[PDB]
Amino acid sequence: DVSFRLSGADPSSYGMFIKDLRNALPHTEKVYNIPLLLPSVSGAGRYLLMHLFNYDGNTITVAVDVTNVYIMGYLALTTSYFFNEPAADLASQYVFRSARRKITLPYSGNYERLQIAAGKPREKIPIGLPALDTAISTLLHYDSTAAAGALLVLIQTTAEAARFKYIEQQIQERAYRDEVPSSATISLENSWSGLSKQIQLAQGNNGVFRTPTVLVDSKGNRVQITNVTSNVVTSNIQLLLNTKNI
Ligand SMILES: *[C@@H]1O[C@H](CO)[C@@H](O)[C@H](O)[C@H]1NC(C)=O
Ligand SMILES: O=c1cc[nH]c(=O)[nH]1
Repeated sequence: DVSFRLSGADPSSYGMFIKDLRNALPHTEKVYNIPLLLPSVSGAGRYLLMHLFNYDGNTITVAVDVTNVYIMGYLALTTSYFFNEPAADLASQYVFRSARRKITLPYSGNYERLQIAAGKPREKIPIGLPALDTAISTLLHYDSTAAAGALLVLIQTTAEAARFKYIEQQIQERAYRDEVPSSATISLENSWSGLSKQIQLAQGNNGVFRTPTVLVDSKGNRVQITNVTSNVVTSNIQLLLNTKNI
C-alpha cells in the first residue's frame, strides 16, 4: 500500500508519496529507461491501495489498477464506491469486500464523463494539495455530483502526477494555494496513452515516433514530439501504458 497525509504536508512529503506510488507499480522492463507497465495482472494483485488522509485525519482508501494507474473505486468508512465500468466492477470482486454496502457511482471514470457529471471541465477546476484535502472530505459522504469534481481532483493529483514529473511539480507549486491546471498539464494527461504507444513503437524505428504527438508546452506554446530525444521522453514521462492495453 502507499499513504499520503495532508496534515503537515509540504512539497517534499507530496514528492515522497508520488515516488512511493510510482514504485508500487510493477514492471519487468524499461523502454528508453521508463518503466513499462505490465500487460496484465491476475487477481487481487492488480490493485494498489492508496491511503489518503485529510487535514483532520479522516481517510479514504483508493484502489488503483497497476497496469494503467486507473482509479477503480474507493472505501470511505464502511461504504465502497466504484465507477460504473467493467474494469471497476471486476475490481469490486477483489477490494473492499468487507464494506457494509457497495455503491456504484452513476458515471465511469474517464474525463469526458466525469466532467459532464461535475458540470464543468477540468480547465476550470482548481487543483493542489488544498483541493485534495477538499476532495477526500467530499468523498467521505456520498454526493455523486460533488464526488465527480472531487474525483477529477484526486485523479490529477495522484495518477497523473505519478505519470508525469511536470504534473508532480505543478502540484508541488500548489501545496498551499490551488490553481486550475496549466494548459500543458491538460495536454499531457490527454496524451499519455499516445505517448506511451509512440515510445514503445520507437523501439524498432530508431527512436522515431511512427506518428508525432502534438502537445502544449510549459510556456503555453503548441510543440510537436517526434522522437525519444524530446524532453517529454527523457525527463518528464515516468510510466508507460503497455501497447497491449492500447
Ligand atoms: C528529434 O527531436 C529533437 C528534440 O525535440 C528535435 O530537435 C529534432 O528536430 C528531432 N529529430 C529528428 C531526427 O526527428
Ligand atoms: O479513464 C479512466 C477510467 C477509470 N479511472 C481512471 O482513473 N481513468
